[PDB]
Amino acid sequence: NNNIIKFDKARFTVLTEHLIRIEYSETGEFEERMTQMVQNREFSEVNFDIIEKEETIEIITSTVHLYYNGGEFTNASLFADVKFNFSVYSNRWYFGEKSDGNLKGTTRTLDMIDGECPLEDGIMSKNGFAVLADKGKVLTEVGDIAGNSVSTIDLYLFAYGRDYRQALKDFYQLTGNTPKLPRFALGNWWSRYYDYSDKSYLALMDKFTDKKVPLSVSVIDMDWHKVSEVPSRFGSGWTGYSWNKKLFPNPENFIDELHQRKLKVTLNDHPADGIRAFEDPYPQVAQTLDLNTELEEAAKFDFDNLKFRKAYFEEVHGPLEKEGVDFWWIDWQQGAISKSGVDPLWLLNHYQYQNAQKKHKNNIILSRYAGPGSHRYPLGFSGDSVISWASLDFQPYFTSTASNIGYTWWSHDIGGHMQGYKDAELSLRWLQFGVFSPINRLHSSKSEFTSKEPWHFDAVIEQSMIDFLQLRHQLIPYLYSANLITASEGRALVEPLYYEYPMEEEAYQHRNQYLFGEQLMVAPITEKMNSLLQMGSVEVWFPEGTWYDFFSGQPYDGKVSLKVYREITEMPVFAKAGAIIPLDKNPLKKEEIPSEIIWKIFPGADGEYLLLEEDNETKAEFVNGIFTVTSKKESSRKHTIIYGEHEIVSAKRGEFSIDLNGKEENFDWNFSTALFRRLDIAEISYEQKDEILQQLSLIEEHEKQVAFIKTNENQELQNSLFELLYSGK
Amino acid sequence: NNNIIKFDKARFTVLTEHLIRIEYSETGEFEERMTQMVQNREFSEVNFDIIEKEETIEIITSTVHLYYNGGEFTNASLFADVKFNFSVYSNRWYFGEKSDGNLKGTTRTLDMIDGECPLEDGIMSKNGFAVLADKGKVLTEVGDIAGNSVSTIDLYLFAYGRDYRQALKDFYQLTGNTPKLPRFALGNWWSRYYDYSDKSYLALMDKFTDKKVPLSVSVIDMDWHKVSEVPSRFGSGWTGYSWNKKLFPNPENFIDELHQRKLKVTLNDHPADGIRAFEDPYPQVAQTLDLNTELEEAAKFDFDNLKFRKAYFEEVHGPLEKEGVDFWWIDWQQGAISKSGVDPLWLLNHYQYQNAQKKHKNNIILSRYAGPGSHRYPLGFSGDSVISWASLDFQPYFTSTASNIGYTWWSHDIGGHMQGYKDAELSLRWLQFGVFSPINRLHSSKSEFTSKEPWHFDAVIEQSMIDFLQLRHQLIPYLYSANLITASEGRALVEPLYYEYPMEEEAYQHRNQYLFGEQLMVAPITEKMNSLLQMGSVEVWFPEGTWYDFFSGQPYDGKVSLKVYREITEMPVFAKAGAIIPLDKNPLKKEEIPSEIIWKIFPGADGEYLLLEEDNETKAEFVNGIFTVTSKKESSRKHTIIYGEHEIVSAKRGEFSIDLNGKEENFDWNFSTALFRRLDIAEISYEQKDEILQQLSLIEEHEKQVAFIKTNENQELQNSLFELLYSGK
Ligand SMILES: OC[C@H]1O[C@H](O)[C@H](O)[C@@H](O)[C@@H]1O
Ligand SMILES: OC[C@H]1O[C@H](O)[C@H](O)[C@@H](O)[C@@H]1O
Repeated sequence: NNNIIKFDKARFTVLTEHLIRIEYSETGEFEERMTQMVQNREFSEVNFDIIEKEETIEIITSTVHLYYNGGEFTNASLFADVKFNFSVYSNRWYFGEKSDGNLKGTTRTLDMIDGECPLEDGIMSKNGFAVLADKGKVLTEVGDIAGNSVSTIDLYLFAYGRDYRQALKDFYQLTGNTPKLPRFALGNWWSRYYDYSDKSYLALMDKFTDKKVPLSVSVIDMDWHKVSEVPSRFGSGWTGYSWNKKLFPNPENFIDELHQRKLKVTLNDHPADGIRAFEDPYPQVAQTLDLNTELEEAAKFDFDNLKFRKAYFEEVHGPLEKEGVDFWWIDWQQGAISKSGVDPLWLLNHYQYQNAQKKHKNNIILSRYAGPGSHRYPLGFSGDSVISWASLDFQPYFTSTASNIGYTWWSHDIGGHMQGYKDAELSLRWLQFGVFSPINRLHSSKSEFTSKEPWHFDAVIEQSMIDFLQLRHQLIPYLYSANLITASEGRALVEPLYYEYPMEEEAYQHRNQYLFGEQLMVAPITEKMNSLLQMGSVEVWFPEGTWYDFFSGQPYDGKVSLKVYREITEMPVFAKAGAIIPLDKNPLKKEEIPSEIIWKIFPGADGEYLLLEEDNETKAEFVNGIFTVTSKKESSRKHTIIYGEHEIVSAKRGEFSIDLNGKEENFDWNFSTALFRRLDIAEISYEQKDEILQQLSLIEEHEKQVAFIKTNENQELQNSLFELLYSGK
Repeated sequence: NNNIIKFDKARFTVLTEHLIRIEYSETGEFEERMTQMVQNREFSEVNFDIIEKEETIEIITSTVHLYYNGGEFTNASLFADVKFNFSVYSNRWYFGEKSDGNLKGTTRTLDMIDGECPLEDGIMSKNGFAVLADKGKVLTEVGDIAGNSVSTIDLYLFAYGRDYRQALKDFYQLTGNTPKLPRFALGNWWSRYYDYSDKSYLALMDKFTDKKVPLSVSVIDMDWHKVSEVPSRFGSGWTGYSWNKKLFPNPENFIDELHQRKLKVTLNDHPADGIRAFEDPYPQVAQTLDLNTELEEAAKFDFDNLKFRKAYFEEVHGPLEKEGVDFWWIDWQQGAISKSGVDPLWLLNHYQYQNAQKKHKNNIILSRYAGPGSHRYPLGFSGDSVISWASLDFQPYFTSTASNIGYTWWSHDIGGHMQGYKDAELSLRWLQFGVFSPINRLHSSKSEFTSKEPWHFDAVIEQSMIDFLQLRHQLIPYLYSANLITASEGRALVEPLYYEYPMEEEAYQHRNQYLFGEQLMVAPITEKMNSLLQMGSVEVWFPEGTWYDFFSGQPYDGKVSLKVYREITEMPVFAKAGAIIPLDKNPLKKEEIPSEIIWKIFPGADGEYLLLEEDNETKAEFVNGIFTVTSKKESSRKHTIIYGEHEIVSAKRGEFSIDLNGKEENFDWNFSTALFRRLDIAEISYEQKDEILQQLSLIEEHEKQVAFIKTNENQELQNSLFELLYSGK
């Protein structure tokens, strides 16, 4: 109320020093109701100043001057100067105009996208301000669409400068926090647009077990329902709510079998053709909606209609949930048209997410992005990406940049959805990224040739995919703790580099590089390997400090930008001196919570990690070479400790503390072994290999080893040898 | 009043046989006030005819039929047929529609343009008509913005056919003539976006003197004011009105020192962030504008506001003008937004140009183009061109085409502003064009690497730049006389070829070729030299008549299109038989008016030149080999005469006449010397050089010399040798 100012037909609410709501009302009434985007305008009071005259008003905070000259909002009447110097003359917002500096957000979908597509703006800007227009409908108390806002213009001016994390936290306070995911969502999902039988699906699930690949989720795509069995007078088989009985003669029994294998089960739902007269639930729906059954009147999709939504959840989904379906894959691609003006995809995500909470605690959906605030309905489903290096090269940037509009749970089809071209190396690189993405869901097109099964590929590719898929389940504790941090504290699992390093120009120059939780920095390789090196590469920016390759221990002295090379089976993931990462020791075990945690410690500095769980909190501290583990509640959990290289403690129960000062701090990784391996795999001349090995062995001074490699005629081989010299310096 | 016709809600004013004002008024009131564009609708009466019926009206002049069918102006209701056959079916104007043939005009700026950008239409068309919409606000008697015209549509139909010069003269009568420039504007300007001190700036000015480079103007860019010293709470240091005291501890003394060196002084003004609380004039401005100083209320830029404009001119510029600032570089790039709907750049140019007349007679500004009529506020400042061959290749066309909307004083950054790439040959070619452009202002970016100082470059490039910079000061008499002709007679200094040769197709095919005053035709080279020839080239159209290279005397028989080759140190500039060009003999002397004029005469025909000056008129006549000089008033001025090659008279005082009939008419230039030089510099085989020299020396018949060069395997060498044979024919 002191944070509220009316002037002419406008209303201004100073929510934080850095966040102002700006409204216009012809009627003099302004909007207090929630909207599709905004769930909460309750914020603690803040200091600001006002200069009010007859004709004009200026609102002044620590970061912004907002001016209003009266009348209708125009670029001339409503504008703001930030109190920052990030630019020479892009420090002014004008109503209705775009400025430079927006770091972007996300978009609905990657359907049919081969590589890059345009993104919407987010709330983050290098120049320190962004405007988020609220164009949505108002809600009722219980979250039904109520109609048009009486605030016919309703904007949020963000003026956080480059405090991106606080901008995002306050956005979550305005639009509501992301809910907690359930632990099962963070495991591997299996999916394929393939007409499995109950028998061939269970045989595939048992082959995953036999192949030592853990799964959390069993997706059944659209061939679960009638497709070619649909008479053409009704249109296509794309939408379906009736089991194909040939393939699934006893659905509940099939779902019981997946449940006995400790899998959660989801079905594809294409809702757009509604419930037509051939469907199994049609007689019930027709009775509830008073349809003309002798004229075979369809229950057309209509999520604006309360009776339709009830029949959809109770009489269409209800019978399938009773057969054991755990959650819904909402797969909408049929446009944004409704008589209400609300995007049907928005109505589906909002209502289905709420309905999912009835059957299961912290339940999810799987659906496309439905605009600002739709993070309240995880998980994101990016859809029909084209299978290409260009698509993979876009995806890490896409994923990290989405955190800028608070949409932090994108599930991409890992390996790409459709079209494009076969390349087992592309499939393996894509799975490496997926394992270090918010969700790891293997999925593919209707092709006989696009299965993401590891054993589709040669023995090298298969073993590497199996190792990465196991690593995903090892990461579930770290992922689930970051998930609770997203839900409780408004911090993204995947952050662009500029969230941690806002003032470092290099944090804006590595689009595909990101922080993954608080302990790991990932630089996926998204380019086909150089056949002369038998290695792929990516330019990595190393922030100030000592960094270790998470897998090898190879060290890097920051701050530096350095091209790094990896075999197709290895991924650039880095941890700082002092990093502590927990890993499940038993990733193949079907355990609700890990019976055994490996604490992986990176030497050379202090650190700590807080492991949040369903029913506990465990703190791991590393302070002057003393490692301590405590928990809120006690348990039988057995702790394993790995300090750099060496397993120090194995399966020790309860709370404890152990001194690692005089333990071996150094990893195995050495310049000589790594040099030999890189030269050995290279498809270069044996004379060159022999000369490089002899000269780098005989030349003692680091500066002369570098001078030697600088004479090499292969420019990319120079860069690979320079990486090793830089790490071995 | 007889030249005025009302019909339905329309008003038509026949201003010339070739110019009709077309107005629409809902209210039946039509607009008599001046607008931002139009200063004068007083024109002498002309004959025309009217066919008026109940429903329709036709106005008939010597060149156009204008029809109006009544009602609202639409493409169907308002249209015109020209009485010309320049096209088969583009001879009709339709209201609101574009036709072919417009020869274009100019645009606001070359900021961030690498090469070509789109231009606005001008008033010139190959098909003989153009419409100039007046969309501006009305003015008061004294030239303040009065608001919206009551003529809610106000157009000028030009139907001059290809009498382009008369179209432009009548446009100047409608919109007001260009003012006279002061003589100092036509000299060399020094500018660099560089943080000079008072000491390093004067040392640079004294280095120009020592290097024999004359300057008229000393520009001080934005580092004159506080930049990094501005607290970030106020935004950037881009706008500033406070001297940086480290660099300029005594500003008035520094400006007195430039004034003692006979330089005019301008400062960069970035007006867009107005006068903020840290500035030195802020306490005065705050008092005048009743600002809240304890809340550090900014005097935001507002040129719609009379009190703001007064405080800006009196309390912000005023104290700097008293320190000695001669005129203002208005450097606006922050958009076209104002509550009035008037472009802030327009308000700045109109008001600053008027305010500049208080301190100095015929004073100037330096600012971007602000639309039709803004020629009333010279000089044009094109801004942040990209440093490239593509940008230089665009600039002569840009400059000549601007005359088509009467904007004849463009000042380009000579050598290009920013980004792009280093090439000393590009810098030298750019300076050659600049010397033959309306204004010769050297300027460059904030780079340590972009200085336009001649001694930045090697000895060859340096000497050539020094020779061109001296030539600019030799040209000041010719430039200042053309300036008075622009102001008094509405003729551009720089004309496209089609102004003189409207019916010659070739005058439309040499975009970069132009007339420079009445005596010189310029074809700048704007392409990197061919390294095999060690020469650059340009295709020149030579109109009917005998033409001489202005520098060498090399002759050309028109009419012909011919590729001409020059070393990087030489520029294609041509004069007709009979041409008389005055040159200052003492370009390095700091003389208000030249004490000594060289009259350079090209033989083979009669001619004359009228030298207009501040306080005199001198006529030079060349009639059957008799050269006479007379003046309105007498003086001590000493005249030197150069007839072709030879200095005939040296430093002869007062009026006189001398017979040159039996003086040597022929220049030195000869085929043999020129051939030897071209072969000698070429990076071709010595066997080829030897064979070409021997064959062209031994073959006597011109047609067989041409047949010989036609067999040469080097196509561009053929063209170079053909130029020499054509000149030596
Ligand atoms: O259900 C069949 C297919 O439908 C749509 O194209 C989905 O976006 C895709 O994920 C799915 O495999
Ligand atoms: O004042 C610094 C710079 O500002 C703008 O970019 C001007 O257009 C340029 O001419 C100047 O050097």
